[PDB]
Amino acid sequence: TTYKLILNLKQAKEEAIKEAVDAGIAEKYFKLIANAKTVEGVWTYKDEIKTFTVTE
Repeated sequence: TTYKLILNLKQAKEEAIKEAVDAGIAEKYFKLIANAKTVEGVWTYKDEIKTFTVTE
């Protein structure tokens, strides 16, 4: 399914999307860019709409 990511650090917010039934696959990408763009924070994911979010 079309997943949605939102990375938070302070002000600017980054986005990411991944279409796949294997939720674990999206987090891999979400963490792929979250690690490439972001650094580290509180990782969370919603099942109601398949959306990953991080807060620093």
